[PDB]
Amino acid sequence: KAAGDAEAIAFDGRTYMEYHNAVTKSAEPSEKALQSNHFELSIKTEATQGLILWSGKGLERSDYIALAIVDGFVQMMYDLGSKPVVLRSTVPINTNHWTHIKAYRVQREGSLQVGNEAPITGSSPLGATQLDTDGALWLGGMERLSVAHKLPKAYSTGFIGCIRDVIVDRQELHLVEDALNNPTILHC
Ligand SMILES: [Ca+2]
Repeated sequence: KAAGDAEAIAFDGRTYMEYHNAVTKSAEPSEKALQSNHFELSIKTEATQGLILWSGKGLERSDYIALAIVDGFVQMMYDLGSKPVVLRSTVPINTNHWTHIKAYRVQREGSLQVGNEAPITGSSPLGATQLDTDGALWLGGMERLSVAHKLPKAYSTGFIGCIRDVIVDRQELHLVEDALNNPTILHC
């Protein structure tokens, strides 16, 4: 919890924070064509289903990369415009112990490592290599859930648990201060 070194934020199932890719070298409107994505974070949970993170514009047509707990295991999913790929971890996540997650994508190639497992790798189908996004990022849940009807129920399920030390594209997130949607703040 935010009361001893690492500030850990609690998520109650309705909690979700919006952030914007506000840190650089990791104008006006338009979009971004990202070659890569890098996510690192630690979570603590008893949940067997839940959306951890969603990066993308959040429209039905939009590209996305997301982390979710699906049937007790963290998985990464992304669709860059040539259909999605899923990378599924082998580490039970719902132990209620702080667990590290490292997930990244370079063009079509993805990697997911929970704890000390051998990284799970895979690639989205040949074609698109860039994630077209406005830079929006949601943690613990999502505003626009309709863009989850095409996915496992976990993606429409708010995360219940705690999160700390979130690093997005080489920048440590200030979970409380960086949040843009005035969420209800609770510590772990
Ligand atoms: Ca794309």
